[PDB]
Amino acid sequence: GNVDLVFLFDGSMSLQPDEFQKILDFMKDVMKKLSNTSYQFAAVQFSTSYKTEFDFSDYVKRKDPDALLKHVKHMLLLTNTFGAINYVATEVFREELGARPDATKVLIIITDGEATDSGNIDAAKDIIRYIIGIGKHFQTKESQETLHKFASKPASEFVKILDTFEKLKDLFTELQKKIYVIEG
Ligand SMILES: CCOc1ccccc1Sc1ccc(-c2ccnc(N3CCN(C(C)=O)CC3)c2)cc1[N+](=O)[O-]
Repeated sequence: GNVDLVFLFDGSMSLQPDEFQKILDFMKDVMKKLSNTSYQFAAVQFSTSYKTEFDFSDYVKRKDPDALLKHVKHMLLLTNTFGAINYVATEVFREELGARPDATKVLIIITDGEATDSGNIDAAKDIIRYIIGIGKHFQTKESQETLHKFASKPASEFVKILDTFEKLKDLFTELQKKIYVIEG
């Protein structure tokens, strides 16, 4: 069937210009590889607040990944992960914004630090959630574990820990090995 995938990327002040850019290039490569398929995308940047850089309707009309993420401004603030997810589940996955009712909802969270807010993400339970933690802020095992509550289970499947942003390329190569033409 169809798949509606949302990219929820970290825009905190911790992120260096080049690192932020590498997070955007990664998203584009994923989109480019899965173009002309039954996939539709939307990207949301989060820091203290949130902003939908482009929604499903925008993707359908434009398609070009580079153009959809050309006017992104690095927020350089905090990391309110909880509120961001909630925002995605109640303000992004909507028919008014090109979301398809039949589509399988997917969310790919990309962050470089522990959340600075608290709460719960119950509003997104019905969403398949992946999370990538990057950088030295996830040096200890305890810091990495804090991301488990945002991703689906098991953690070994929905939680990826990258020690450097350069490893995003390794992730993209590992991700492609899972691409298949399946009809039945
Ligand atoms: C290759 C393993 O990579 C990771 C491991 C843990 C956390 C994040 C990542 S990156 C990661 C992992 C998976 C996906 C991805 C892309 C398209 N579809 C799916 N599924 C959702 C719908 N499912 C259905 C149809 O039931 C099948 C799988 C997933 C994208 C990323 N990413 O872009 O970033």
